[PDB]
Amino acid sequence: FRTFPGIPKWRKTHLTYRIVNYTPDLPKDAVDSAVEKALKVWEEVTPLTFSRLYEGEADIMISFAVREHGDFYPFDGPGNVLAHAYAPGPGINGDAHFDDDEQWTKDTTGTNLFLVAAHEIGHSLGLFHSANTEALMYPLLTRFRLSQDDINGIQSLYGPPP
Ligand SMILES: [Ca+2]
Ligand SMILES: [Ca+2]
Ligand SMILES: [Ca+2]
Ligand SMILES: [Zn+2]
Ligand SMILES: [Zn+2]
Repeated sequence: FRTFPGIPKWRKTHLTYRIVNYTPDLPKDAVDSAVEKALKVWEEVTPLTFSRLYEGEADIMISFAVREHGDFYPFDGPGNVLAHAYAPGPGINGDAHFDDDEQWTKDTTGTNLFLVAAHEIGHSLGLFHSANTEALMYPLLTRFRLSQDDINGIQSLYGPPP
């Protein structure tokens, strides 16, 4: 596993998230479900806990965007970059943006929202890319399981569950 330079990590255990907008590709409940599941992946193996906001600034602001979207890193159309997320910290830090030029799906027929959200939330929590090909944090459904490498890395930052 890898962390970010200077090892930025959240200094508190309870983090908020907010789903700022919704893709046309999926029912809203499928977006909410995929996000909740993605957060749970990491909650299960650390002392981190999460709660959702519907107004104000949550630590992890989640949104869908296309091309230029209010930051220095425009998305690139279909394929290639699927989403991006910022390392822990204030403001834009922690936030996760999903390219709506992808076709987000609940299954594997398009780009699976849950898998990509789980990987991006890893970044939001302070893990950079792993060298292990089976890790969620490697740049790349019934068989999904967080790898030990991912657990080792997230626990290196936040410890194991109490
Ligand atoms: Ca933030
Ligand atoms: Ca793209
Ligand atoms: Ca789309
Ligand atoms: Zn962005
Ligand atoms: Zn990544």
